[PDB]
Amino acid sequence: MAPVQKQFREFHDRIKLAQYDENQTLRDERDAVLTAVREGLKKVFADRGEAAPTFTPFNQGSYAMNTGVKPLEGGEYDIDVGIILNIAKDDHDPVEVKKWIRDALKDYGNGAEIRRSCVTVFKPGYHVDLAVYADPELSGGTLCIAKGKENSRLWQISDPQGFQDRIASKLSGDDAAQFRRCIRYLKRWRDFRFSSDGNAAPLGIGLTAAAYWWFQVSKRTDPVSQNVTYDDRDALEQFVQTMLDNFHDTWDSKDQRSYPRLTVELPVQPYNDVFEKMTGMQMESFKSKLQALLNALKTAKSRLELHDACKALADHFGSEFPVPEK
Ligand SMILES: O=c1ccn([C@@H]2O[C@H](COP(=O)(O)OP(=O)(O)OP(=O)(O)O)[C@@H](O)[C@H]2O)c(=O)[nH]1
Ligand SMILES: O=c1ccn([C@@H]2O[C@H](COP(=O)(O)OP(=O)(O)OP(=O)(O)O)[C@@H](O)[C@H]2O)c(=O)[nH]1
Repeated sequence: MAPVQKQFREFHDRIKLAQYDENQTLRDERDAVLTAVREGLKKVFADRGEAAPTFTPFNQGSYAMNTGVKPLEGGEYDIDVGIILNIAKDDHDPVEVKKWIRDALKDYGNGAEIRRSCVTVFKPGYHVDLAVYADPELSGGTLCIAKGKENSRLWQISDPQGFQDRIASKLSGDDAAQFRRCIRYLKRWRDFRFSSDGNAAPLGIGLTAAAYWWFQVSKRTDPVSQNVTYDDRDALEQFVQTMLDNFHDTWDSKDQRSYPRLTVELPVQPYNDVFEKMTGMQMESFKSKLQALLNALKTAKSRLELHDACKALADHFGSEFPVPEK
């Protein structure tokens, strides 16, 4: 077993959050927001003179892909759900349709809010982000998400279940488990070292897509027993170095200088750069902290003392990274 593998697996155990199918609590919080939309829509459509539209819900995001992490103390769960309304996208404005859902949830928890890509409702210790889609069968065979706010706004081609399939299918078995561990590690790093400025933080979706493009398994197969051991430290070092290698200096005509930018395309529609909202200064800070993480992964490998190796990693992963006593 590689040095520090035991402590990576212990760290993983402490940061992992059980996915929808293994987590009764998340399923119940999800279903309650779903019920409140159904109840809420009757009331919105009472002023319309016809039944509220039917919708089909589906799991989205980290809790659907088994890449979920516990928030830091006083952080929030992010429950992602898709609802496909039984409507023709050409019959309705996307902000109009998001309004139905916001107004539906006006009286649920602390409030409801139309965002660029979802309706978000707030409750004690978590939010539910509802992605709102039109019916493909009524919309010319495309699944489209309702994009835009009052301050803008279209039906954008979307493929959340294709993205979910891509993450599930890249690898299998214990290879796929390492891939998922390494996404979770970077999400905890994100939470620990980008707490000062939430806005500057790389999105979980961006770390996940980066892993889809660039993650490689690190394992060894004993030449005697063929017993297999994983090396998460090494897989992370190769992955972080590959991400660093894909930053490009990008000219900014306003500032008259370049900023390093990492472009990470979603591998399904709409194939957008998931990091496009990050500013050049945020990208420079992202790159510098990634390089500092890479340097710690390399220092960990060479330390005489397991204590010193684990301390070097704890400095980037936070208080759940085990540090054995010297
Ligand atoms: O830029 C984006 C963001 C989100 N999405 C779609 O919405 C889903 C929810 O996007 P989230 O931003 O909630 O990401 P996540 O759940 O995968 O990551 P963490 O919260 O664990 O940090 C994503 O998993 C993807 O399907 C996009 O297609 N593009
Ligand atoms: O394709 C997408 C994009 C986003 N989403 C879902 O929408 C959530 C919010 O994504 P938004 O795109 O609505 O955030 P925003 O730009 O409004 O952010 P601020 O104005 O507050 O800075 C994401 O976390 C994800 O759950 C999807 O489900 N699919």
